Amino acid sequence: GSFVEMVDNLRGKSGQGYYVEMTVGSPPQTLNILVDTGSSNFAVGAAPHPFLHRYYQRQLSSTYRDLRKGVYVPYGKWEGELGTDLVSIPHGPNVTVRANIAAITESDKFFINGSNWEGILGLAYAEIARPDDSLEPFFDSLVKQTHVPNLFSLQLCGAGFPLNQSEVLASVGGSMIIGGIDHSLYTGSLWYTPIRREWYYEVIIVRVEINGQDLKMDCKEYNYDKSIVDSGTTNLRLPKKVFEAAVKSIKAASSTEKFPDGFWLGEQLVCWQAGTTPWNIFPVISLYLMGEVTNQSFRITILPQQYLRPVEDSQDDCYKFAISQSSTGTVMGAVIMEGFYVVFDRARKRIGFAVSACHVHDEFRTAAVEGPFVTLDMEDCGYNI
Ligand SMILES: COc1nc(N2C[C@H]3C(=O)N(C)C(=N)N[C@@]3(c3ccc(F)cc3F)C2)nc(C)c1F
Repeated sequence: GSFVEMVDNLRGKSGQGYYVEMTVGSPPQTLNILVDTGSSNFAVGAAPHPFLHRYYQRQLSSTYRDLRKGVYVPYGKWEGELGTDLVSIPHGPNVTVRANIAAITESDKFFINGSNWEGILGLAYAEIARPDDSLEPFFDSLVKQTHVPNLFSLQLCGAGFPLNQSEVLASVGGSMIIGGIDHSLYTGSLWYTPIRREWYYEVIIVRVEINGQDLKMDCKEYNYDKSIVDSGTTNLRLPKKVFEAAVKSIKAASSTEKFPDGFWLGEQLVCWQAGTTPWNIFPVISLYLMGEVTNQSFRITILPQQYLRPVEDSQDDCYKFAISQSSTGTVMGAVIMEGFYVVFDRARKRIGFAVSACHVHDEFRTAAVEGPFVTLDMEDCGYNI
């Protein structure tokens, strides 16, 4: 329904991540925590680091419990010490839970200078928790210990322009609704895709279009080796072969302007005179997802206002191409999530999408969530082995 206490509780941006305020320990220690649907550990800075202005001080918490076990995570990388403590979300459900916490003591290229977050809240399933699936993730603890419904929803709000150091701290970056769906955060209908398996938030893509033109690849290629929804990734990441076909089609649709190789590789910015970004030359991208009804799919459509990420250069409007290659499957990252209100319905093993009330668009085109479409043999789109 309406969850006013949680609306507008996020800050950040697609390139540095979106974070929520949390408290750990007794008395409570306030920390900003990155919302990550791509991992399943709650891990916080617990020792001085040049990029941290605060960290979890276990010796100052009367409710700290030492699990006497280390955790080593090479992905960047971080190392820590496992323990439990009382955790709350001030702009969240009015509950306090006893949760696992990985106290980060050593790290390399993990913390981002100026991101304003000091830890990560892994919201995915126990299967991918470190060191193993016996370390209960935060959300599992929250549901087990309280009457909070087994569901959360995310509205990540891209500003559509660069935010400087002060503006990003003062700006609302979106909402994380814990235990519900807030109807003010979306327009139109919510469409649901099944969660294929509970590890990452794995989904099945059944068709891809660029300006309505079918990419026409065997649908197994779109999900090779998996397709996931990940708020902790900036870009829309596509499998190598899919990325090559998609970039060729996006280049062909936008061919009235020639961009350098570095732009298409997501490395180099492109700039236009203030207000003149030629949105209309870039195509919309539609991803069709498996529906909840047999032989039915629906589509989510994004604009270049989602896949062109605003960056500072001057008075020019500058962007980086936020679609990149992957060797680990499709990743529907923040730049795709910015177009939609996304419902992680764990209780019903499904993910919902609706057009976000905060998506960036122009007067001629909008993001969309539409259906149904008749789609056959959708289970064949899923990859095995
Ligand atoms: C919290 O614990 C664990 N965390 C991770 N992560 C893997 C990282 C990554 O590559 N992506 C795409 C991701 N989505 N998240 C991460 C992440 C996100 C934003 C960021 F600025 C830094 C990050 F490191 C964090 N992986 C395991 C197994 C963890 F146990």
